[PDB]
Amino acid sequence: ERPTFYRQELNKTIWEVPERYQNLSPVGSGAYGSVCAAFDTKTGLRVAVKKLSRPFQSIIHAKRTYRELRLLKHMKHENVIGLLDVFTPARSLEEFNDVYLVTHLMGADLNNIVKCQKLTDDHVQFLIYQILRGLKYIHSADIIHRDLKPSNLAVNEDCELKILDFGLARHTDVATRWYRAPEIMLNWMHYNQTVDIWSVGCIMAELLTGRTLFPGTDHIDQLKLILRLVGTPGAELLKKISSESARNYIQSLTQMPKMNFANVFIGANPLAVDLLEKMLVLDSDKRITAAQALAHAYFAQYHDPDDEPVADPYDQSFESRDLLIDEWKSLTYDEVISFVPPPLD
Ligand SMILES: Nc1ccccc1Nc1ccc(C(=O)c2ccccc2)cc1
Ligand SMILES: CCCCCCCCO[C@@H]1O[C@H](CO)[C@@H](O)[C@H](O)[C@H]1O
Ligand SMILES: CCCCCCCCO[C@@H]1O[C@H](CO)[C@@H](O)[C@H](O)[C@H]1O
Repeated sequence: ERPTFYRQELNKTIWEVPERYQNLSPVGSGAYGSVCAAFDTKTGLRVAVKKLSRPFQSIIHAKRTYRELRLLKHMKHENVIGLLDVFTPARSLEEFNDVYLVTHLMGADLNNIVKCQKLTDDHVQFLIYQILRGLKYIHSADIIHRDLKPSNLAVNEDCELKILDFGLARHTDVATRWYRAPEIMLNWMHYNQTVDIWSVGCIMAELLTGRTLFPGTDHIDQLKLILRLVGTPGAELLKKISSESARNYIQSLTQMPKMNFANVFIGANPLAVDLLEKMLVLDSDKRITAAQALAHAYFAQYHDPDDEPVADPYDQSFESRDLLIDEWKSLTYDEVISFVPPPLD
């Protein structure tokens, strides 16, 4: 049953993977692990293999490992990262120290294919459609991404797109704040799912114009540039702000009106402009949802209400728990062992 493993060293780190994975080649890394391209001899497809970095170093790393594995085991949608395989070279819990995750290799992300460049209107429709199709699914399981940015959006040669949990922050050969909802930067501590729609708006704008929509130098500059486009908060939004200091500061600003978006995005498909107007609203309760956005006329050539599925319910109850490092490790180990690969279809 247990496959036979082999060892090699890659960028000062040891990789121990089953023989089925061949021609490991680094493609990059992030805060939580390093990623290699490989050939999967079982399917004949190319895969991405992520080795998590120091998965059980602290209580927080351990819980973060468990969270990532539990999440990735639940995602089963064409526009969301899915797990082909999860393995460890350990034969038992006592020696369990390394965790590797496997997904379909995409080969690029939207940090790249922007090229700092204009994409055509039809390419924008298709890419933003797939993003929203993925988010409808994610949001239906009451998961909010919260950190959407071009690097989270993996794209293959067919322009097929998947949302990653974490992309490559470094590529073996773009500020995150640029894509953040204003409520995130104000530390609201309670979020709507439409925090992610804000980010989509930012990405859609950039693809249509070739320019970063709000290239702030910091969170304060970021908000300054946002208010410039969308205007200062209205009385209706103001009613909903409990924070006295946030309210007092906002009300003390030289008040500004919402710009005419048609003027800002001159030349763009008016349907795209209309959709941008419905994503980029300060008040998160008035932003369009992923489900509503799919049914916007902009996506008429793609929208299929019978092929935009929702997710099985997802149990996030472990988030409220405070466990020992060996308990998170053991729970993660149980998840490695219970893993059922998808069919080769
Ligand atoms: N997050 C995670 C979880 C489990 C396994 C892997 C990952 N992470 C990635 C998945 C796919 C890719 C790419 O296909 C890619 C993107 C940009 C450039 C080259 C290739 C990159 C990272
Ligand atoms: C599979 C697609 C859904 C992915 C949902 C989780 C995306 C990552 O979630 C991010 O994790 C970070 C580190 O833990 C946190 O600091 C961020 O607040 C959070 O947005
Ligand atoms: C310059 C600062 C203005 C930013 C105002 C952001 C308002 C975001 O919108 C708020 O989102 C909350 C969820 O986080 C909801 O609870 C509120 O009902 C909603 O109005």
